[PDB]
Amino acid sequence: MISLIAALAVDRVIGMENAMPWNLPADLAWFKRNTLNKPVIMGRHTWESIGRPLPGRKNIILSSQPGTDDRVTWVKSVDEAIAACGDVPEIMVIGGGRVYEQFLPKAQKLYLTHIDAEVEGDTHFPDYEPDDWESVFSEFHDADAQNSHSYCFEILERR
Ligand SMILES: NC(=O)c1ccc[n+]([C@@H]2O[C@H](COP(=O)([O-])OP(=O)(O)OC[C@H]3O[C@@H](n4cnc5c(N)ncnc54)[C@H](OP(=O)(O)O)[C@@H]3O)[C@@H](O)[C@H]2O)c1
Ligand SMILES: Nc1nc(=O)c2nc(CNc3ccc(C(=O)N[C@@H](CCC(=O)O)C(=O)O)cc3)cnc2[nH]1
Ligand SMILES: [Mn+2]
Ligand SMILES: [Mn+2]
Ligand SMILES: [Mn+2]
Ligand SMILES: [Mn+2]
Ligand SMILES: [Mn+2]
Repeated sequence: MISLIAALAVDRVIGMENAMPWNLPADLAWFKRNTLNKPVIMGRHTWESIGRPLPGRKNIILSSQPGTDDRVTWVKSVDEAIAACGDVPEIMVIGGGRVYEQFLPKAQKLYLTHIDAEVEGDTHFPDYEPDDWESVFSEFHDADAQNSHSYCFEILERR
């Protein structure tokens, strides 16, 4: 199956000038927990934003142009990205905006972090149809000394 994982600020903002302005260690821990030992698919802009391979995961990069780093796998289409994952139980799509839009129709599961932060962004998570999805898990956290915003971890499964 195909899953998307993302962290959304107010109004579905996910990025700004190819960066994520906030700093929520608890959410990066959740990201690692839910992606470790799975293949991760990302667009080239997100690969540049991260800046290095994510350890313990097969890193698959979508780009129309030839790859520039053999520590990761480069593919030229959505179907090639899926095939390069091989036979695994769960494929994790980790963005960004343009990649989320292409894989959302194929996804069975969404791992969403809702961050109570106002951010002026240039990239958004796609505007999906709420009736298509059932919330099967939600866990709210107040801000603390390490995490400056409150946040909610939610998992949604396609009905
Ligand atoms: N908060 C979050 O959860 C989260 C997660 C991920 C990213 N982000 C943020 O999202 C932003 C980046 O998102 P973005 O929409 O600008 O870019 P993106 O989706 O990361 O990358 C888009 C690039 O991927 C390649 N691509 C996408 N689909 C393709 C296809 N079907 N075939 C071939 N190549 C394909 C193209 O590369 P080429 O131009 O080389 O062809 C395209 O320019 C950054 O701000 C990042 O920080 C946020
Ligand atoms: N929920 C969620 N939060 C995010 O921050 C996020 N970020 C991306 C894309 N950007 C990034 C940027 C950095 C790292 C990163 O450094 N991850 C480490 C953190 C480990 C830790 O802090 O415990 C990793 O090994 O995964 C991952 C993705 C995609 N989906 C997301 N999904
Ligand atoms: Mn507004
Ligand atoms: Mn296709
Ligand atoms: Mn197969
Ligand atoms: Mn806040
Ligand atoms: Mn749309």
